This record gives sequence, C-alpha cells and structure tokens, in this order.
Amino acid sequence: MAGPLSGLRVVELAGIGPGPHAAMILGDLGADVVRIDRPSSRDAMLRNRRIVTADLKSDQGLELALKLIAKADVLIEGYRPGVTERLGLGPEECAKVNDRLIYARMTGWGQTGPRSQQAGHDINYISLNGILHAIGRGDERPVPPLNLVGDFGGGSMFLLVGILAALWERQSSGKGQVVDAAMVDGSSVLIQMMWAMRATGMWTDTRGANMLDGGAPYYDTYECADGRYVAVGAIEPQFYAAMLAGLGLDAAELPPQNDRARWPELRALLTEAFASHDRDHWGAVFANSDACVTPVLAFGEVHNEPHIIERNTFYEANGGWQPMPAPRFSRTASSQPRPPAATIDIEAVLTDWD
Amino acid sequence: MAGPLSGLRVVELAGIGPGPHAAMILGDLGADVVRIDRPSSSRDAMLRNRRIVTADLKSDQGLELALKLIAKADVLIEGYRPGVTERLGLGPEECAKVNDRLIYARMTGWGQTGPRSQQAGHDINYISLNGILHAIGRGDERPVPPLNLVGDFGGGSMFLLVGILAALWERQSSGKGQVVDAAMVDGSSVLIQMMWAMRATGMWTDTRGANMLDGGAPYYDTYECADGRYVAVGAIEPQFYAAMLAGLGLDAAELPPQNDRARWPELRALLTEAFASHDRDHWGAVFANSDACVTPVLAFGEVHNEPHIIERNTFYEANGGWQPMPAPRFSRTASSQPRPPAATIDIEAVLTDW
Ligand SMILES: C[C@H](C(=O)SCCNC(=O)CCNC(=O)[C@H](O)C(C)(C)COP(=O)(O)OP(=O)(O)OC[C@@H]1O[C@@H](n2cnc3c(N)ncnc32)[C@H](O)[C@@H]1OP(=O)(O)O)c1cccc(C(=O)c2ccccc2)c1
Ligand SMILES: C[C@H](C(=O)SCCNC(=O)CCNC(=O)[C@H](O)C(C)(C)COP(=O)(O)OP(=O)(O)OC[C@@H]1O[C@@H](n2cnc3c(N)ncnc32)[C@H](O)[C@@H]1OP(=O)(O)O)c1cccc(C(=O)c2ccccc2)c1
Repeated sequence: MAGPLSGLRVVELAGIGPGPHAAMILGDLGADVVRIDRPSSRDAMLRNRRIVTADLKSDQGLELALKLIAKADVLIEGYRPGVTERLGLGPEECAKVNDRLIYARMTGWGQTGPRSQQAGHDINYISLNGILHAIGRGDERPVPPLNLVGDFGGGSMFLLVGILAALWERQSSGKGQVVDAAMVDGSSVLIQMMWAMRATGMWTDTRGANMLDGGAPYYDTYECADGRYVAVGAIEPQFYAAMLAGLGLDAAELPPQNDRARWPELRALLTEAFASHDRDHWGAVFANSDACVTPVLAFGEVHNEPHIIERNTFYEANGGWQPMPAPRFSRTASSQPRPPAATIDIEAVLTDWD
Repeated sequence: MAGPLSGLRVVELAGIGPGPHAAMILGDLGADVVRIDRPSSSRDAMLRNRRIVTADLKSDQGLELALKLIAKADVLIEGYRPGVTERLGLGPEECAKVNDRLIYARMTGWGQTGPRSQQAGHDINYISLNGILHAIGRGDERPVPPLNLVGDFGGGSMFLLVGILAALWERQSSGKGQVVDAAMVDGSSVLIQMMWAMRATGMWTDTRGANMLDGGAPYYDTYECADGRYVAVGAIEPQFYAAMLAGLGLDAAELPPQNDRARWPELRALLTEAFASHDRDHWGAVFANSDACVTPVLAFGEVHNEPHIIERNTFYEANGGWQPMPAPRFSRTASSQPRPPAATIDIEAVLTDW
C-alpha cells in the first residue's frame, strides 16, 4: 500500500460526516482501513477501505470486533457519547485487549456537558461558537458554508491531527490513549485568526463589515457581463494597485482602499468595471498577475482548468471526478484511491492480520 | 511542555495564514516551536506557543544560523512562493544535507509547479478555482466567501498538519524525512470530497442554493426570529424534523412533505412564519435538550455566556479577549493553556538550549 501511513491499521465504526472523512484521508495516505457497518457502496467517501458487516449488538459481532481492535493501531467512532460503552466497545474495554490502541472519538458537542446528548449537524455546531453568525451578507440571514467548517475543517481534520499526534506520543511511551475531537472545539481553533483580530479591535461582530467576510471591496466576488463571477483577493496594496490598472481604473478617482466608510462607493466603481467584460476576459487579462483575480468555476468546469489538469488535483472515477489525496509526499507518494472494496468477511481480515 | 507532541522540534519561516496556523497547533499540542522572522519587525494570538527569533536570511550569517536550527529540528514549515527557500539557501536539497531526518513542510495555495504557481493569491482565489466558492451563498446572489476558513485553515494548515504528522510516522520505519507539499487548492478539494461524491451520484447540483446542505433545504438553514436574531435548523433526519415541527406548533398534516423539493417554497414560508413569531431565546428554551437540531446563532461576543461552551472550557481568557483552547483533547497527555507570544530571543540562546 502506497503512502506515508503504510501499515497503519485503522478500525472504523461506520457513521456519517467527519468519522468517514477522517478514515478516508487515512486510507488515502496508505493506511489499512477496515470499516464495520451493520448488516443494514456508491459513496466515494468510502474509497480506500475494506467493508465488513457485523451486528455489534450480537455476542459474536462484539467478539469479532474486539479481535480486529486488538490487532489495530487506531479506532475511530463517531456516535454519541455512551454508545460504544454500551456495546462493550468503550475505551476501557478496548484497553484491556490492546493498551496501544489510539481511541478516536468524533462528536459535535464533545464527550460531556449539557448538549452532549443532543442530536445535531454541522450548522448547529457552528451556530454556537460564533462562526455561522459571521458568514454571509450583512442585510440577510447567515448562510451555511456547506458542511465544510464543522464536519471537515473543524472536525475530521482535528480527529486526524489527534490520531497522528497520539501515534507520535506512543512512540516514546508505548501506550495509546483517547482522542476527544469535538467539532465545536476544532472549528473554534480553525477560526482562531478571527478571535485574535477581534481581541485587537480588527474584527467586528457585524456581518459583512470585515476584511475577509465579503465586506471589503478588494476581497469579494464580482458579477461579470456574462452573469458568471470572478473572485478578488487583492489585500496587499501592490496587488490591489495591479488590479486597478488592469480594470482601467485610475487610483486617483477612487476612495482609499481601506477607508471602510467609503467601501460602498468603492464597491460601486469596481462593480461597474467588472460588469463591462465577461469572466473569461478577466481570467485572461489577469493570468500571470499578482492582482489576485480568478475565475469562480462551478464544479462541472473544474476539469477544464489548466492549473487543475496539470497538477492532477483530480482523477476520473465512477460517475466523475474526485479529489486525489492531499497533501503530497516526495518519497512515499500516495497512490490513486482504490474504489470502495465490496463487503469481505470479517474472518478473512483477521487471518490477513494474524 | 505538556501535550502529545512533547519533544517535537519545529522551525517556522514566518509567513501569513496557513503556515502560522499550523505552527500554532503544533505548539498547542506540546511541540517546541521556533519562529524565525525578519528583523524589519506581538499582539497576534496566532503566534502563541512560540519562541520568536530575528534573522536576515539574505545575509551569510543569517542563513547559517538558520541552517544550524534546522539541523537540530524535526520539522521545517515555510509558506513562501516556490523557489524562495531555494534562492535563500534553505531549500529541501540544502536542508537534506544538514539533516536527512527533516520533515520539509511547504505551505502554498497553488502548489509547487504549474501555471499559477507564482501568482499571488489568497483563500478566496484558491477556492474559486476548484468549485467551492461558487457553491456558497444564496441562489439569487453572487457567491459569498466563507471567511478564510476553507482554503487557509481547513484545506490548508490542517492538511499541512496531517502531512507533517503522517511523515513523522513514516520516519519511524525508514529513519529519513521527506518533502510535504501542501497546496490549499488540493487540500480544500479533499475537504469537499463529500460534494464530489454526491455530485457523481446525482445528489448535488452546481446550482447555488438548491442543495441539501447549502441552505436550499428548508430544514437545513437559518431562520430570522421576532427579535431580528437567528436560529439554525439542521433537522435532516425525519425523527428530528418531527420533533422540530412539534416544538414549532405546526401539524405535519398541514405541511408539505419534508423532502418534496417542488413544495419547498411553501414549506419554507410556513417555517419562516413560525420561527418569526418568537425571539431567538424563546426557541433556545423550547428546544434545549431536544433532538430537533435547532440552536441559537450566537455572535462571537455572546459565545462566552453559553453554558455548554463555558463548562467544556472551549475558550480561555487572554489579554482582553477569549481565545480557543487547543483541540483536540487527549486523555493522558493533555495540552496546557497556551503561553502568550514571547518577546524575542537570540538565535544563539536557542541553539544552546538545544
Ligand atoms: C451535514 C451532516 C453532518 O453534520 S454529519 C455529522 C452528524 N453529527 C455527528 O456525527 C455527531 C455525533 N453523532 C451524533 O450526534 C449522532 O450519531 C447523530 C448523527 C445525531 C445520529 O443519532 P442516532 O441515529 O441516534 O445514533 P447514535 O450515535 O445516537 O447511536 C446509534 C447507534 O446505532 C447502533 N449501532 C451502531 N453500529 C451498529 C452495528 N454495527 N450493529 C448494530 N447496531 C449498531 C448503536 O448500538 C447505537 O444504537 P443505540 O443503542 O443507542 O440505539 C451530514 C453529513 C453527511 C451526511 C449526512 C446525511 O444525513 C446524508 C444522507 C444521505 C446522503 C448524503 C448525506 C449529513
Ligand atoms: C486570507 C489571507 C490569506 O489567504 S494568507 C495566504 C496567502 N497565500 C500564501 O501564503 C501562499 C504562498 N505564499 C504566497 O503566495 C506569497 O507569500 C504572498 C503572500 C502571496 C505574497 O508574498 P510576497 O510578499 O511576494 O512574498 P514571497 O513569499 O513571494 O517572498 C517573500 C520573501 O521575503 C524574503 N524573506 C523571507 N524571510 C526573510 C528573512 N527572515 N530575512 C530576509 N528576507 C526574508 C525572501 O527572500 C523573499 O523575498 P524576495 O527575494 O523574492 O524579494 C490572510 C491570512 C492572514 C493574514 C492576512 C493579512 O494580510 C493580514 C494583515 C494584517 C492583519 C491581519 C491580516 C491575510
């Protein structure tokens, strides 16, 4: 198996959202990933796995599972607190059969506290810690950033950092431990820059009035003549100057880049400029530029973008394109993901593993 | 130094955004983090858990001090355009000669090669190219940037972290380091792999504001309350949706079906009128301890008053401002409270200590 995590062994108890995403990235980087689902696969998030079923409520299902776990490095579970305990797959049961196991618990609200038993999804976790309120236009209700910030960014990715930091700690101590990854925590660390900026008077709680939330005319999207969009991210004054020259705009006509009181007016001037040509035109004009102006591509166009094609950021599978592994490694390179490995028998795996 | 990454030694060539966010988290988890800034130069909490040092790397003495640190360290982080470290004398090849155990971590937006590899850019630019930006915001309006959460951090720093830590695990076999190439355009593509999966199997359109998780579903969105503040609704599962309806006072019999997309306009109007009839804190009461997946959308400034946030110590206080505590959490080797940014140190003192 290709990648820096060759021969890492990972047991995944099937769930949704973050736990499966973390398992995927582990797979992607060469880990041996076995996912236990329940007797009751077309999701490419299940790439780079062996799938096995087992009623974990049965006596045998439990016993089989504990044999897997005994032979593994990492266990991932993404159920509400208490769930794995009741199955007899809790951290303490696992530590009897393998004091080396990294026990990885993926929740939204965490392991304890008043909301620990509440159902939730991404939108709920990011609502509570200030993140969701900060996203969208000011004259309007907050908009969910898909499920990128709670499930993945502040979720799976923190589970991963935890699984791999604990594997490092293990090398010097010989012992596993429990990783408690809560989306409400990770997503808060994910947005630490805003907490830093608010502390130094450089971020408000007003939506749509900030450097990076879309309120700044040099950090936003603009509609073009054809109804498609560009993104502008020209924060540094020299990039900003370069953009203005490429728009045909004389800097003397315009309010200061960072006079926030005149942003409305600046925006109107830039709006009229971008509107006068189509997206492709601006993509051309600004190629090789430090003006920080890029075409906003829809998913279906991404496969036609030179920089995407030539770095092979995607590969063709199945119905269509999928992201290749990340990040990239010079010596032990990941390989192209294996499609979801149709259900094998949990005994097979055990023989294969000893 | 507390945390699972105790012992880990890290050199960070000062940059902006992902590079320092990665460095911070390593610090957060116990790593020993030394940051080399240029002398043309702390109230940014993103530079917590650091020793800072000065050094002109353009000078001959600068370079060789730098090169000593690198020799005695496990990890190098740099986030400059490709070719910059080379032309400084700090490239991978030069580093591999004073320390072949080094994890050489390269944080960019566009990657190390290809047509955009020298273009300046920010978060909004990298997510504009891979389909992400286009998918965020309401359907009748231009895309809205999800702050810099998806490119810089979730799809940037966090992949840098996984790469560093995956390579550290690899260096337990081979005894040799390697080059980690983390590009935001790639990492953020893996961050959104779910949408690429659903797109392949007909469960996600390219139409902004018309999907299950982008705000198009009346049961996964925010709603404005009587007081002009908001709640989040994430009631995807039918059981949770039913619980929400009951709390709202709406009879399922009078509403269109939850997933009859063609009648979402009606459904949304009904839910809109219901949520609008009481204030956010009413709904907060009604639904606490419920599985209805309704939470208050708090602003940053109110987060410190939320019981579940307080009790799990998701935040700590520092220098007039709350800041996030490290994530994730570890049962045995817990992280400490982060130390504030430390006034500078002489690069000699550090080489001694090491
Ligand atoms: C955008 C969105 C997301 O945000 S995904 C992230 C959702 N949040 C979390 O994951 C946080 C932690 N987990 C939970 O809070 C719950 O898991 C629950 C999701 C609320 C469901 O609650 P429940 O259904 O009540 O489950 P539970 O955790 O309470 O326990 C159920 C268990 O089932 C039993 N058993 C488990 N394995 C087995 C087995 N092998 N054999 C037999 N039984 C098993 C356990 O014993 C336990 O049962 P109980 O004893 O306690 O009954 C998101 C992201 C991605 C996808 C989705 C979709 O919904 C979706 C759907 C279709 C297409 C695309 C997406 C949503
Ligand atoms: C939301 C937003 C973000 O998205 S942040 C992420 C931006 N993207 C990246 O980071 C990816 C890779 N990097 C770059 O593409 C460039 O770095 C550049 C920043 C575009 C432009 O930088 P340039 O100014 O051209 O620098 P360069 O990297 O090409 O080369 C600079 C070098 O400087 C020299 N030298 C370095 N160290 C030393 C030293 N110790 N002594 C002497 N010289 C040194 C090198 O030699 C080289 O110079 P040259 O030889 O080539 O001249 C974001 C995130 C966070 C913050 C911000 C803010 O802007 C902000 C600002 C204020 C408050 C709050 C936020 C924005």
